[PDB]
Amino acid sequence: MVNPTVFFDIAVDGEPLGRVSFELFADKVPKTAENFRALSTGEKGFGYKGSCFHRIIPGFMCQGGDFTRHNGTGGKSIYGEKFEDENFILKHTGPGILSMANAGPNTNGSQFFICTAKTEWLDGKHVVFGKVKEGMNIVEAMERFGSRNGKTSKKITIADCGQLE
Ligand SMILES: NC(=O)C1CCCCC1
Repeated sequence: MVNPTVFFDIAVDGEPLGRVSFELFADKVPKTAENFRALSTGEKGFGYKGSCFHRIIPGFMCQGGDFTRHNGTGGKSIYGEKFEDENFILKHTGPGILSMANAGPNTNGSQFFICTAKTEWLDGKHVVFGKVKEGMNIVEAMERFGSRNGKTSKKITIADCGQLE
């Protein structure tokens, strides 16, 4: 029926900041949207709750989802360690776009990023699968703890997450 909505409750050094919610585009990328949905509810017995945004670059993006190595080298999908690029129907049009991190063709896992600018050079290379719905102000707040090389000045965590609606 209706595209799912998920939330993240963000904290900064363990202090609550606020909530970001996302629309996931199951109508266009059902397999990639499902992966992110189920990681967010934790229903397969693993997922995003307690993980961090390990790399944040102001004027670029906030990246997270590495719940096995905590640093951009780990993570796994609900389909296996890696899965294929589903399609590239949606493009990186500006701030708020949710897209899959990868290390080569057909290597999607659990890592994702939230754009904070237009990143058109990733079109056709990273699968876009959602967008921030509410709390873009919380994303901009998070983004101020990043740096040019992406190291964060305070620890940015998903204190809680799950499905709304
Ligand atoms: N190689 C990657 O997955 C990165 C692409 C640029 C945005 C952060 C994820």
